[PDB]
Amino acid sequence: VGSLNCIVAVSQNMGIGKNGDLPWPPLRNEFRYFQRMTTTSSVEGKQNLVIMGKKTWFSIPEKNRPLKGRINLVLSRELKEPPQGAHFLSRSLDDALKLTEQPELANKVDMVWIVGGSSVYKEAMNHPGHLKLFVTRIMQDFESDTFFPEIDLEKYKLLPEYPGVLSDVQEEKGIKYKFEVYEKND
Ligand SMILES: NC(=O)C1=CN([C@@H]2O[C@H](COP(=O)(O)OP(=O)(O)OC[C@H]3O[C@@H](n4cnc5c(N)ncnc54)[C@H](OP(=O)(O)O)[C@@H]3O)[C@@H](O)[C@H]2O)C=CC1
Ligand SMILES: COc1ccccc1/C(=C/c1coc2nc(N)nc(N)c12)C1CC1
Repeated sequence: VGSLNCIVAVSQNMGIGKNGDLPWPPLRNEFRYFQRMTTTSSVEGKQNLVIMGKKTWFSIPEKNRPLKGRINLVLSRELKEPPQGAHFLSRSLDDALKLTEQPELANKVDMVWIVGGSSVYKEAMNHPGHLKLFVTRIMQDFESDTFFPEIDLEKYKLLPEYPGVLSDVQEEKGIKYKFEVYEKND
């Protein structure tokens, strides 16, 4: 298996969701960037794996489930099998990463992408080893009820450039945002 990564878009007040949707209006090209980053695999004959919590899975409209061209794994202790449209179910992040090493996936998975929500990001961000965060800073406050965990900059280094990531300020629907990549290795 290849690298472990988290990807998120977050407002200035650290918001990532409100009432199971976006705190902000849809940002079409920001979403395109999410699709591109999570779908594109460096390794021939492999797909990337996305790992998400149960609330995040059900926040994807029923017609957009699963995220196409990626292997979709949901984290839940309540569910007894993968939800309709999902491919895998694990009871913990540790278990999901272990699964990625089993016969069924060990040869099929390139990058792994944690795509929410707050508790899955927090566990991933605190997991020892090499990990990158791809963070879109939406540069306005938006009312939220779910928040991105603290990024400890003693460990996470903001990279000065990254291939395939635009470095200038973006704007859609009057909302400015910018892309960042952070890397730790501990
Ligand atoms: N980039 C962005 O702005 C993103 C925004 N979002 C937003 O965030 C919100 C949803 O996120 P959030 O509320 O945090 O919820 P989660 O997706 O993380 O879902 C929480 C549920 O998933 C399960 N879960 C989470 N972590 C684990 C774990 N380690 N092991 C097993 N099960 C786990 C639990 O389910 P159970 O009870 O079944 O055990 C828990 O109740 C929405 O607003 C959505 O729009 C989501 C992703 C990205
Ligand atoms: C309601 O949100 C969606 C609806 C349909 C399909 C995918 C999504 C998702 C989006 C983003 C997750 O991390 C993200 N990170 C970035 N920078 N942007 C995003 N847009 C997501 C998350 C998985 C539920």
